[PDB]
Amino acid sequence: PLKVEKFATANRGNGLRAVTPLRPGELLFRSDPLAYTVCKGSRGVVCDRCLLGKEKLMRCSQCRVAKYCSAKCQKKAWPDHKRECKCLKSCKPRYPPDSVRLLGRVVFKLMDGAPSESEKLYSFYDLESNINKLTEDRKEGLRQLVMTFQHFMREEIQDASQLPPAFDLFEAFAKVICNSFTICNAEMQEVGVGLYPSISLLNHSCDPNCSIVFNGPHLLLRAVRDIEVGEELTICYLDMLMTSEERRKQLRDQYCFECDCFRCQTQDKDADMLTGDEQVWKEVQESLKKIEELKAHWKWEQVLAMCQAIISSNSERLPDINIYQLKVLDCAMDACINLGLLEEALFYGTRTMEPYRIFFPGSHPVRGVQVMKVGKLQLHQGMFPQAMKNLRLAFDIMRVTHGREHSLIEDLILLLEECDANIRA
Ligand SMILES: O=C(Nc1ccccc1)OC[C@@H](CN1CCCCC1)OC(=O)Nc1ccccc1
Ligand SMILES: C[S@@+](CC[C@H](N)C(=O)[O-])C[C@H]1O[C@@H](n2cnc3c(N)ncnc32)[C@H](O)[C@@H]1O
Ligand SMILES: [Zn+2]
Ligand SMILES: [Zn+2]
Ligand SMILES: [Zn+2]
Repeated sequence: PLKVEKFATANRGNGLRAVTPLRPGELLFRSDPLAYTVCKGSRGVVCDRCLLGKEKLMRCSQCRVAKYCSAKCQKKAWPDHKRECKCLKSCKPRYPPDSVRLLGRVVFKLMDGAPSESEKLYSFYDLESNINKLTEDRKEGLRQLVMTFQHFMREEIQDASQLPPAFDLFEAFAKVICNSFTICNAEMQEVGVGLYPSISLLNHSCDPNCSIVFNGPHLLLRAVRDIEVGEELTICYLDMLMTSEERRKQLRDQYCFECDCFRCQTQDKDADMLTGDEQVWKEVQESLKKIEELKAHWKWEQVLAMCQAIISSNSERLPDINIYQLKVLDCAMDACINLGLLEEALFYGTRTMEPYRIFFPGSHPVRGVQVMKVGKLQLHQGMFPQAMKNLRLAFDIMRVTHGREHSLIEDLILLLEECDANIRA
C-alpha cells in the first residue's frame, strides 16, 4: 500500500518516484532507524533512546556511557545496546567516533536482529558507496575508521565469522559517509545520527519536492508540493543557509556529485545571502565555527555571550539577511529560550522572521518550527494578536511538513486554542 517505488534513474543511480500524483502534506513513508546513536555533543545531555533532553539522566550500570531518562527507555534500548555496552566498557576512557558507534549498531542489528522494516524498499547491502569516486584523501580516512572499528569492537567481533556474510568494513564506512541522516529534535537541534536505508533512495535537490522530519528517532517523509505521476522524489540533503559554492563543496566532499539543479545553475539567492561588508562576514563565519560547536554541546551561556558580541558589536555590523548574521541571530535566540531569557529571545527571533521567509520558500519544517517559537514567545508575553498570526502561519506550514502523525502538531494545536481563548475573552 505505497505511493512510491524504487527505480533506476538515467544518471544518479537508484531513486524514488511517485506511482500516483501527490499533494502537499501527504505522508509517503515512515521509518524507525535501522541503527542510530546520539551524537557527540548531545551524549549525556539527551536520553540515548528517545533523544529528549531531560535534566535527570541515569547512566547504564555496566559501561556508564549510555544515559537514559527512565527504566522504560533503558529497557527498550537494551537490544540495541547490549553488545556495544561491553565494547564501550572495553574502550574507556576513549569514546569512538559517531560513525564507528553507528556501524557497530548496524553490524549487531544485522547479526542478531530480525529483518528490519527500515529496509523494506532498500537495504544496507544496497546502499551507494561511491568507492570509484572517493579521493585518495577520503580513502585514507576510511581506512582509519576501519581500524578504529576493529579496535573498538574487538571484545565482541574478532573475525569475519561475526560479521554478515561478505561484509566489508571499508565499503560499510563508505556507505555510512553518504547515507547518514542527522536526527533533529522537535526544536530542530541536531541530537543524533542514523541510517534509514529505504529513505536513502531519495536523491538530492536544492529545491526539493519532499521533506523529512524526525519525531524522536522516528522519521516521517512528506511531500511538500504537488508531484506528478512518475516524478522523481527529492529531498534537500543540506541546510538552506548555504551559498551555491558552499553546497558544491559539501556535495562533492560527502556525496561525490556535482549538482545540476536549477538553483545551482543560476546561483539562486547567493547575492542576497552575502550582503554586507565582506571583511565583517568573513569574521562572523569564522566565529560561527566555535559558536556552533558550543551549541552542539548545549553550552548556552557561552553561545549567547559569543553571539551578543556580534549582534551588538561596537564594530561594523551585518544585515540580518546575511546568512552568517542570520545563523548568529538563530543561535542567540535558541540560547535565550533555553536560558529562560524570553524578552531577548523574541527580539532575536523576530529579526529572523523575514529572512527565513526568503531563504526557506514554500513549506520547510525549519521555518515552521522557527515561526512556532516566535509565536510561542509572543504568547507567553501576552501579545495575543501577533502570537495568533504567527501560530497560524506555523500551522499552515507544519500541517504540510509535520502532519497529524508528528507529536509537535498536537502541541501547536494546544497553543492555538489557548491563544484563541485569550483573544475571545
Ligand atoms: O517551552 C519551551 N520552549 C519555548 C518557550 C517559549 C517560547 C518558545 C519555546 O520548551 C518546552 C518543550 C516541552 N514541551 C512543553 C509543552 C508540551 C510538552 C513539551 O517543548 C517546546 O516548547 N519546544 C518547542 C519545539 C518546537 C517549536 C517550539 C517549541
Ligand atoms: C542517499 S544516496 C541516494 C540514492 C542513490 N542514488 C542510490 O543509487 O543508492 C546519495 C547518493 O546518490 C547520488 N545522488 C543523490 N542526489 C544526486 C543528484 N542530485 N545528482 C547526482 N547524483 C545524486 C550520489 O551518488 C549520492 O552520494
Ligand atoms: Zn528516554
Ligand atoms: Zn551500557
Ligand atoms: Zn543544486
